[PDB]
Amino acid sequence: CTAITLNGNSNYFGRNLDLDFSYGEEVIITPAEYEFKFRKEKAIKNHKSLIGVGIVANDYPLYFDAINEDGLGMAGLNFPGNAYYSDALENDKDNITPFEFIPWILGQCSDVNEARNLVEKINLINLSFSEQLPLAGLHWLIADREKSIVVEVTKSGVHIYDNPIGILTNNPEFNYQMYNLNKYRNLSISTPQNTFSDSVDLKVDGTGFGGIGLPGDVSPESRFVRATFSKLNSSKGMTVEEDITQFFHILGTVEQIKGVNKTESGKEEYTVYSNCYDLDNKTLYYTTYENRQIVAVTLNKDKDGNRLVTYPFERKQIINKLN
Amino acid sequence: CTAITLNGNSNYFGRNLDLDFSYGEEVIITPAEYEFKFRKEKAIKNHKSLIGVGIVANDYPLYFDAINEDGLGMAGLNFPGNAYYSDALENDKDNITPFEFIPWILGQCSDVNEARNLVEKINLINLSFSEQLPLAGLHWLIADREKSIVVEVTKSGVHIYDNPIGILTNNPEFNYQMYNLNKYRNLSISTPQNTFSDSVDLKVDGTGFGGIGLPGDVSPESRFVRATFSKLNSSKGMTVEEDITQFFHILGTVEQIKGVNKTESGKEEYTVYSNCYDLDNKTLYYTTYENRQIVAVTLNKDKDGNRLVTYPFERKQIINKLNLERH
Ligand SMILES: C[C@H](CCC(=O)NCC(=O)O)[C@H]1CC[C@H]2[C@@H]3[C@H](O)C[C@@H]4C[C@H](O)CC[C@]4(C)[C@H]3C[C@H](O)[C@]12C
Ligand SMILES: C[C@H](CCC(=O)NCC(=O)O)[C@H]1CC[C@H]2[C@@H]3[C@H](O)C[C@@H]4C[C@H](O)CC[C@]4(C)[C@H]3C[C@H](O)[C@]12C
Ligand SMILES: C[C@H](CCC(=O)O)[C@H]1CC[C@H]2[C@@H]3[C@H](O)C[C@@H]4C[C@H](O)CC[C@]4(C)[C@H]3C[C@H](O)[C@]12C
Repeated sequence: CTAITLNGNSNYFGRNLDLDFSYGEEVIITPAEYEFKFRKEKAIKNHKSLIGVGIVANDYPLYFDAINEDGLGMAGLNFPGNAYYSDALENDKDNITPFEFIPWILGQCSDVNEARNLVEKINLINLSFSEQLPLAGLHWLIADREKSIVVEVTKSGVHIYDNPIGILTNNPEFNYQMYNLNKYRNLSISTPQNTFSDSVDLKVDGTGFGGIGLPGDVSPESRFVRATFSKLNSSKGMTVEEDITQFFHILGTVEQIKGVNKTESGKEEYTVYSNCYDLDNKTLYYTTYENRQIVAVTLNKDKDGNRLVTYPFERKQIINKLN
Repeated sequence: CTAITLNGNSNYFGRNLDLDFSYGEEVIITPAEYEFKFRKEKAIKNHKSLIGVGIVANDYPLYFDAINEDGLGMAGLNFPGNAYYSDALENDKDNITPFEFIPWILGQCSDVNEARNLVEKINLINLSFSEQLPLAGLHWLIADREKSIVVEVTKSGVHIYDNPIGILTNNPEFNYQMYNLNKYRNLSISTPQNTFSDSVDLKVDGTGFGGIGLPGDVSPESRFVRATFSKLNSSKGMTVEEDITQFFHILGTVEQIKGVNKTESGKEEYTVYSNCYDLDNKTLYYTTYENRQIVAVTLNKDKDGNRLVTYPFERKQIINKLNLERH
């Protein structure tokens, strides 16, 4: 997985979902008055309305990622081994399951400051959704229009990091991911000077020599570095459309194609979908592995009602045939 | 630039065009009876029909890349400094300009073997199209459904290489690009075993460790290696449509986004367009930097037309909007 933010004409947030199969994920809109029930806390009957991507099981929206009506985003990314969920409930904490974590935060908080304050009081508890959908290790990027934070709950406790670059992938932990960037300081967007030695006439026969050293594989660390370099140096767009276009190009730099990353089961890991949320305009844009054309759906300020509203992903290549 | 081939349910050929501006590119169909004029040779009034991408200037199709009615393709890629075009005309060879080279080959040749025999005997001459559109050094990938060759005309002469992998970018010369792959034999699609040392317990905390060492920058050598690794290992598709989808994913691994590659002029080099020709079905599919939706145009047999048929590129993001906003 790779999740990024982007600040331009509007403000954006989104992710690649990398996996060896599709869950049958879809757009899910949770209306303000859909009752959020929690396994160990009091139900929230009236909350901020959400739009996001995930599956519906037992009439409950299991979000992979989502934004709310205030333009606060949240995405769960794989964090295998490092994620620790506690078996013990705490009287002085809000005892919340990892699958309830997106509704808990996005239902109640309008920005990152309010998200941080609420995450500070949390205890992520080890209870699965069902026997069919057991818990997996996750960590979270939470982002609004100004900034973002990373939430990683491990054996040592609940860690919240300011994310200065708006990038997140998978393992290792976030301080290791940020430290890993330091050795790439010498990378450049331009042709560098010959600092190797002035006593040899080193020739440049092509553009893009500045980037030499940037890792190209699809391991989580290499994708963290490549996404950071691509995002931070990406050119500013003139419009919101140019920003969204540029956003999908940035996610395309760390996309996983079928064939290059075979898992232990022998299945091919690939970028199942890519999405971009316009946070100021409350609009989800997305693409799938099977369809390059961007699909858009706006969360409109309507008192929607009671029930989950879904728009299924269409996994067929929509080609404009000119004949 | 990166040009690749792919063999799946059908057989494919295509490229990324990497540049710091757009020429106003368009689909150009040249019918069989469009008279190809040549600066230093006799005009050809009847030939094979082409479909490809480029610009029209003075009613002449200036192809960036194209295919013909037999599914033979040809693409010109940037080859700065290494290309040598002759300043002298030969009395016993066809004196053809670089901008005439795609029509010269694709107009007359049905497969790679015929293209090679014609390329062997050519004299590429140092003549510009016009003052507005001067020559720049190129090298070519020529591909059919079976195989592909690389043409590099340098000071040492006309060099034709069998391309065993169906990959081409820019400098260096092709033997250097192919030799450069040898150091990456250790790369893998799966989590490798700890051969570093069994005296230390090295942990794997994520997928994709096998690829570590694959270069990720947009220099021509790094794109040559990354495109080769991505193309050769890419999964087989069930249908032709899945192959095309997969083809655009392969070109996307070596795409240049605006901002990461600042040229000498200070402008940003970017993938202006990507295309995929279905060679068996003679159909051009393409995308642009500004538009993610694939656009398709088929070459139809039309043995009597003598005028170029053109479809300009849409440089606007065509989004499938499910509902309207309230602004
Ligand atoms: C060749 C065409 C003119 C004929 C034509 O329009 N053919 C395509 C068609 O008919 O669709 C012209 C029109 C605009 C020109 C471009 C613009 O002036 C901008 C820019 C100016 C530079 O001096 C040289 C490169 C170029 C991209 C120009 C190259 C070329 O000089 C262009 C692209
Ligand atoms: C993307 C590169 C850019 C090459 C360049 O100018 N490099 C200078 C450099 O790197 O120093 C190539 C690929 C196909 C080329 C075009 C095609 O061959 C068709 C046509 C051929 C004419 O001889 C010159 C103009 C042009 C439009 C060419 C302009 C330009 O030549 C193109 C678009
Ligand atoms: C597996 C996948 C990505 C990581 C990877 O490559 O393993 C992760 C990221 C978000 C996850 C899903 C979301 O967190 C929503 C659900 C949460 C439930 O606790 C498990 C099922 C559930 C439906 C998850 C399945 C799976 O673990 C997802 C889809």
